[PDB]
Amino acid sequence: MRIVPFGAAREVTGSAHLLLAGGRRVLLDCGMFQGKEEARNHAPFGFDPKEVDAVLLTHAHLDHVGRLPKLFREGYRGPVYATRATVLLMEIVLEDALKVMDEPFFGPEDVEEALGHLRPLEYGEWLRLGALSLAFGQAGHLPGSAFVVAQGEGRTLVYSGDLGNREKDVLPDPSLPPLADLVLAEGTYGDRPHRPYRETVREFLEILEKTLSQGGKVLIPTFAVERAQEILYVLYTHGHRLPRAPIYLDSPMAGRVLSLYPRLVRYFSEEVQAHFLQGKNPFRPAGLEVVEHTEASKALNRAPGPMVVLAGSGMLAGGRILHHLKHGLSDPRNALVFVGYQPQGGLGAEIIARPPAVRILGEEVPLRASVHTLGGFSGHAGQDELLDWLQGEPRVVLVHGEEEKLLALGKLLALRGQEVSLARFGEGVPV
RNA sequence: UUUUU
Ligand SMILES: [Zn+2]
Ligand SMILES: [Zn+2]
Repeated sequence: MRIVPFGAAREVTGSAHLLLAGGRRVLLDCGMFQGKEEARNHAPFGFDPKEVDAVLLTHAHLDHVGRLPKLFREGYRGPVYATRATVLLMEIVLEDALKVMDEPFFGPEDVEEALGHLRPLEYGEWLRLGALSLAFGQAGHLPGSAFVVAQGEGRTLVYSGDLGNREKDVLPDPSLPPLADLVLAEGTYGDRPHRPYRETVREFLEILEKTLSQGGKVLIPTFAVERAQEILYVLYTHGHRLPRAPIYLDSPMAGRVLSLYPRLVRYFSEEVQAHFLQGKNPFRPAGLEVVEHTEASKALNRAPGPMVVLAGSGMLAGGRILHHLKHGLSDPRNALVFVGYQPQGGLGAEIIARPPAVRILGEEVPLRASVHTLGGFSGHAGQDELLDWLQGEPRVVLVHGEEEKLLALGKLLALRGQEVSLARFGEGVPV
């Protein structure tokens, strides 16, 4: 049995790993590259898509399913297994990819063709290919997210996919993986733990209470797939102690995802399922408004607070959020709250450096608004959680992380008496 | 830590 990394090697985007065992070739994920590597989505896979027997997708995020349609575009016609939630979410993520894609590398037909081969596979259901046995494990990173357990030829492999931050409340706790001969694991936060969640929430509530009281605007850059909805959940469960204010989910995509959530009730934590059982959607706080078009979106830039605005891009790389920052950063009564990681080198990092004035949309703008960074909202297991999940595993191969981050985790794993390496692109690893 | 008017 062997596993060949074909993305997310010494980097975070591009997840796709070819499992060679049981007499078959199974591709684990097939995400796109994002950021500076984006052009690479136009380059070849490094393997023959027509020679793939099946595909399993851990979760709906673009860096795990973005290249799936290129796979079909290039001949693949086999099944693609994923949980119903991933299937449902993927549809939304793929349609959006088409629209907002600079230089596309697949077309609408490649997408309908890809979605056409999706077959449901839920946690605790074994898939059988030749002498290979595959199952999904609970990852707690997104609704329907999972890690993969592959057993064949007398050996056991586990592919973590992306693990969640078990401290948060929306998703259920990640399951522990089975004891394996090899674990291909992510290490996004290999260098450090996250600030405790409960502590992050209180600080979050304090910032909102303070800002909305003085009639200011609370600007929140958010990702449309789970982050935004998680914020609303907090607003619903604790907003009772906040001054009255409209909450604008200024993201059509986050809107579509929100609408889908009630259909995915069983994929959330017991806490969230219990709310739904009482007929109460915990993702819809009082004052929730979903902004569909540009006109109303821009109108918010000139309308006074108090208000809470949720918008993308979550990493400030374009989107309505920029327009809100352009017109709201100059007012000291407002507040910019980051609830997700900002890649060093980008606009977020600059803002956080607190310079006298940052440049947005081709223009310098004074930075008077207060700024906060709540990494505690992260959707990835922090180093400490990564260490707990990996506990007792003889061998670990690290992917999905910046080289330094992966090294930091590796150092600790090696010191713990566990064999570890940083996966290399195309370099098969025996299981 | 991944699309977005
Ligand atoms: Zn993810
Ligand atoms: Zn990922």
